[PDB]
Amino acid sequence: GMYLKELSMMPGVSGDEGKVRDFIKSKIEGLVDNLYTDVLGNLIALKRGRDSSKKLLVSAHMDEVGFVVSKIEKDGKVSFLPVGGVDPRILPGKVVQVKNLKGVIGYRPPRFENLRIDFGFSSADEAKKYVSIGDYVSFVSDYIEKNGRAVGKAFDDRAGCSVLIDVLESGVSPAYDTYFVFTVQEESAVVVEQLKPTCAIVVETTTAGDNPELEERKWATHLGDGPAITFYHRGYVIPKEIFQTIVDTAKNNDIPFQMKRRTYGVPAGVISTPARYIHSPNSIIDLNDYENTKKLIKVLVEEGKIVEVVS
Repeated sequence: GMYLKELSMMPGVSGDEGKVRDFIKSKIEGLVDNLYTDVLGNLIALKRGRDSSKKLLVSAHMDEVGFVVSKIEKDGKVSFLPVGGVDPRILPGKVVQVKNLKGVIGYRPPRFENLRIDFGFSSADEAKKYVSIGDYVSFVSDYIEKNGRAVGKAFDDRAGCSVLIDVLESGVSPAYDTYFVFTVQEESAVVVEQLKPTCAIVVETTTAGDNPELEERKWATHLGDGPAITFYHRGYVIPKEIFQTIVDTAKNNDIPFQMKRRTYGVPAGVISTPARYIHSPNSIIDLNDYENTKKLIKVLVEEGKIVEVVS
């Protein structure tokens, strides 16, 4: 079926994506022709196509924002440093976890040095039996799904990963050798140099409502309006040919889509599932949008027009 619930809830902070990688592997092993972990930790799955003369690369990121244990205090509390972009102002009272041990961020009895995680210890010695400097701390969150909307954490980009797994579970017959890549944060010139793709499709999640006080509820990427097709990304060379192929594929397959509105070295396209923040770490996705994203990726893969337009 779908594993968004497990993907979302599972811990996999940048630099510590092992459990997420192991999970994805267990779900796609018998669905792909080849599957391996490259030297940086990226999971590379191959689905050979009718034509092996060209390669399509489709990718999603496994990592999420989090923290790292920087110090264990003599009273059992732990200090931490951010891993990714985190506003310390909203952290007090947040539940987090370190190696399956739940804790809560609070002030020490707008900085990280002023925050402490309380797991319930009284001494540094007690804390050490469960915790250590360098361990990864992730947010704790539930995943609830009702009336077509789902709420949980790390939808950016665990929804993208889930989309790829679902395309594979649905049984896909690619036009060209297609690599499904699940990436990690490294310490991409590598993945492209090793696979030499003709072109790439990056599957992301784009989240609106970042700033509640100055949020844009009308001129933004919206829940329910379909996957967003990026026109300009600055990080990826998105030629007109690719942009238009994606749009035409959508229109000819009756797949709703919207333009991307935000407040590798090879030709690429970017497709995003819309998300909206509710109470960070959590955000919301619309399941119809998710399904349309999956539909669009599957058609792009089976037709191969996206590969043919740049070669």
